[PDB]
Amino acid sequence: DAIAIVGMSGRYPGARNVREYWDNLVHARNAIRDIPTSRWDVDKSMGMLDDIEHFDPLFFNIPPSEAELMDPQHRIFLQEGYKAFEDAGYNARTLNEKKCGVYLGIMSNEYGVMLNGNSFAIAAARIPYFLNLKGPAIPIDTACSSSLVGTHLARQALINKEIDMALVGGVSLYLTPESYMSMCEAGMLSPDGQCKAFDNGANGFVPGEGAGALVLKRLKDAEADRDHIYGIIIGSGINQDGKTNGITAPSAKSQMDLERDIYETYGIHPESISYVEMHGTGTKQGDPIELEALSTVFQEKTDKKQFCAIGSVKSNIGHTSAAAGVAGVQKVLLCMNHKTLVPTLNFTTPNEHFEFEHSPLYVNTELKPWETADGKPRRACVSSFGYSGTNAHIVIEEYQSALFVLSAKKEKQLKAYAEAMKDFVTSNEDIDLEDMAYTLQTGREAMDYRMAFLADSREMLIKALDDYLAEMPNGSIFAAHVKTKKSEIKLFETDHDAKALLQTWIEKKRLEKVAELWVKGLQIDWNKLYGEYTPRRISLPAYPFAEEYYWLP
Amino acid sequence: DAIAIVGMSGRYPGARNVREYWDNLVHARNAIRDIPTSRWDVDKYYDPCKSMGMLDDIEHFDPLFFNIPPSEAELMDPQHRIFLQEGYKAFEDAGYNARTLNEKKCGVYLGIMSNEYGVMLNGNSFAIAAARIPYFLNLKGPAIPIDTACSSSLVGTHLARQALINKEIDMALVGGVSLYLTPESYMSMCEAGMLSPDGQCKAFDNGANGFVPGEGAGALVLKRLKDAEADRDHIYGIIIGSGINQDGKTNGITAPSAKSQMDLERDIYETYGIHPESISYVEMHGTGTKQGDPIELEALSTVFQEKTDKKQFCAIGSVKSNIGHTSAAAGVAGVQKVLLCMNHKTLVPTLNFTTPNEHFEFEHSPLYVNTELKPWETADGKPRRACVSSFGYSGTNAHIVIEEYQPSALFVLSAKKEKQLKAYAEAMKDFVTSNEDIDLEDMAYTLQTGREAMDYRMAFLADSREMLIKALDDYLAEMPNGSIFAAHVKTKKSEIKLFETDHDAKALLQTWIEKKRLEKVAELWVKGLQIDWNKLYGEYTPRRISLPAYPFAEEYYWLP
Repeated sequence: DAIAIVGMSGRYPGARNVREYWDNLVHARNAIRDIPTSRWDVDKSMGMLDDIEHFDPLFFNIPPSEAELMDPQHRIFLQEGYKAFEDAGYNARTLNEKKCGVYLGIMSNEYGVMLNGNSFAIAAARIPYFLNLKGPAIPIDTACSSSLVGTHLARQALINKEIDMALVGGVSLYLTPESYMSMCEAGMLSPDGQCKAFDNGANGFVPGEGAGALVLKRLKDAEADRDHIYGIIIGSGINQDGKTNGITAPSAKSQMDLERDIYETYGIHPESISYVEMHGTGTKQGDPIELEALSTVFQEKTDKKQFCAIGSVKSNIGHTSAAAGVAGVQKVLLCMNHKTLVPTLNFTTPNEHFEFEHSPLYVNTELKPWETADGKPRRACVSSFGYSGTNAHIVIEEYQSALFVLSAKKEKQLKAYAEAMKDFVTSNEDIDLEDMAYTLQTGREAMDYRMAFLADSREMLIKALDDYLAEMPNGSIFAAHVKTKKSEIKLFETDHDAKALLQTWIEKKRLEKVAELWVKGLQIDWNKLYGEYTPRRISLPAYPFAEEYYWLP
Repeated sequence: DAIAIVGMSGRYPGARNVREYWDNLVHARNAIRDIPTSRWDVDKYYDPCKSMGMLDDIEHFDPLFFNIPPSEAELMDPQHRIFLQEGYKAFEDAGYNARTLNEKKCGVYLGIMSNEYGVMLNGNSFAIAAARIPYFLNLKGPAIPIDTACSSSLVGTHLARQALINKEIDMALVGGVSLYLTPESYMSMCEAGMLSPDGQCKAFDNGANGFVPGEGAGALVLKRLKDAEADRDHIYGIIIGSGINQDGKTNGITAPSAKSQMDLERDIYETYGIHPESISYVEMHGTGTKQGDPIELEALSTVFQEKTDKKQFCAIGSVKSNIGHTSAAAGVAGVQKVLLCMNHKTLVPTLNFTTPNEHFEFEHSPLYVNTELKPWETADGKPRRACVSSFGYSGTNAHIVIEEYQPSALFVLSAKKEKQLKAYAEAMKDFVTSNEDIDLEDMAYTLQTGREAMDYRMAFLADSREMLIKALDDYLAEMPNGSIFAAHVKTKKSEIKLFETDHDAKALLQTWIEKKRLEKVAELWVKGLQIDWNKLYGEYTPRRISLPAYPFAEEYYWLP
């Protein structure tokens, strides 16, 4: 049937994460910059990631020596990948031995070249190795479409019950000038440094850097396991251009067959589709072909006009390549979650080679509410098309006193988390405090350095985090390093009347005591904290990895 | 349901093709050589592997055939170029040509794990490697390159299986390709303690050192069994079950996991109702590796033992003993071995085996090493079955189960250049020479309907293997006074316009065709006339068969 997306993480130009991403999208920010010479001398535009050299090897039991040898593409994805699980509320313990498939979009070995265990195959495998997953682990280079092709394959394997969970994602970095030479020599890029999407000034695209992940499961299982659900995937498909005028030329016929075959197969009526995140690289001849192809397929089922919005996040962040599909799928899910459409940039004059007026589609350039008729759930398409000629298209449909614990592998980070949660609670005025504390309990691995506290208000919660921060609270915050406190807890770990006493406090909602013990290292069955009403797992910020610098040895 | 394999092509160390492969396998030949310095100076780096299973002439390509500018060919990874060739030929093996293939939902799944050649340079993505063939023949299935390292070609096989079953594609081309062009690659593997100092994959042996690198390129055409019987293709075997998974956390990323192997193998049989007793051979991963071998063995053995007390009934073997570790191409070379054994009802030796691995006791096992050329016997009327295993150093494993499948003429040839047409003729001669029992109708039917009619043609009649061979000889020596027809199509447009346009002429041809006047049809065909070969057959139509495929120009391309 359908495929629930139950977790996400992302890192794009000018977004450290999915949140910042969505803030930027709403404020129609353009993240393209000039290429500094820290990267390379231009003696010129790129959507860039900051601090690409940064990694927390120790967290992943990697020797810092080996980290210099790792493609940063591997390292960054390893991080976002991990965090995506944490977003969904999953941790290593829960993930151990899962039939979780990993499908990793990736199309460059630049860093391995500059070297004068870096296979794609290994890149994919890092995460299963780390968290002991058992689904297949596969890297997809279909160039531009890589992350959406992986999404399709993940969809198929879930449906066909070969796996029970999937992690899909993509990652692209542009580390060497050689890569741009390749693309400039082949007349692909814009001299303006812009993906002028749908515009009649469409020059070419501007390279983007990126890394993104999605956790996927079968919708049945997701509702059952009470995960939170960003959206669902109701149809996907892939195919080829075939013989086109040059290997990297697109094929309108392939786009139409693809799009048509999908809707037909999955009983989707183009009228139901209100937005479409286009491939839309801002490319001279590409743009109008994509447009016409889609428009036409829509027109085969419906006379209705100007009802489907269109947009491309490449206008915002450039061409994020292997990561393109996943960044687009994320855009859409976020628009859905906020019932809000947002601007596609760089559009003044419609492409001359397509007349919009009589089209089912319209460019949407305004921040506005995403309205739906009836009680009919929103639906949108994401497209991605490779310069190799392998295309992918999917259709998403919208879905429909507490005890706060944190931990980390090092004290420095535990603070950083704390700072993360504070900024998160600060910025989210309406948080369900039970939900949050439930997530921190059951949806995060209990690491060696801990802290905990009680609160029954957003206010009291924040002033707990503040207190912890410069450590000056009235007094009601517990904090321990687990390895110094083994003997303060052996009792509860072994004596059967002690075990029974704890289960009495837990059972008697005596949280100050439970919090004491938990920080010291005691394993707490968090379920005994809840009788009739159990809360829900939610999206919270994920592990704030050490920002340690690794590059060539 | 099941998945028919309907075409194959292959190029491995000491086999220019699938036929040579099978000759070697039967004569238990070892193709490992010392690495000459045409490749690279082993002496310059050697210190305590100087062995490699190699392909010859890796620099050779026929760009013009694929409408590629010879300039661009120097820029192509030879891995791309070789696969592009074997890939094409695999289609031709099955009896398919461009015309027939145009616009097919045909998926391509290409195993590939190295960009060595792109590194020495300074349109060489994996993504493009895969895409070459769909671009060339206008296929519309997705085109996807798989790097799961060792297991790449078998993983692609699984994904192709799934897409066919799920009716997302109607045909699939799976394959793999590995070359070892630089010493840097061996340094990587030697430094990580992977290779044998002996230059051998001593498979299952207690002297198991490590593996020896292999080079290779292989393809399989796959379709849904229903469609294959319907379209009357020839069928090497069928795939009745496949699966993939991960090691997970093992002692080091590249260590294997017996638990993953067992779950994989067990889950497959369980899902597809396969009883280990039914399995008479298993082409193992069997890289000849110190700790890998016994784990693989135990894992399989155990799973077999969970369903059956029976003993010494399953043969095992690894073609890496014969040809080395062909890497991305490993799975496809193994699948091909098996299909050939099936076709000949013949098992063959796995090499380099004197003493069983100490860490596994065979005696009480369902399995046995088979070292002898012998008949592959089956009980009842029960079709043979075998497994192929492949396990990546990345940790993504794949395992499939194949089951055996139980079911005056006018000879035309053409090519894009005269030189090659002759080569083709030499190929067919050697093929007919070597196959005493060929059905001559089948063959001529295949040449008619299963090969694209290219610009340089020749044709002739024959009703005997003898007369057929003499024809080819005559054509080759240039002598018949004769029988044979032969034309370059572009010089002969006006000799045929008549039959192309006048409706009573068209009708006259259809009178000769219809009246089995073959000398006349052959005349016209060589000159360029399009002949509806079906009108040649009334009640009884012949079958397409495996014949040799296009003998590509052997033109040399390397760094510019």
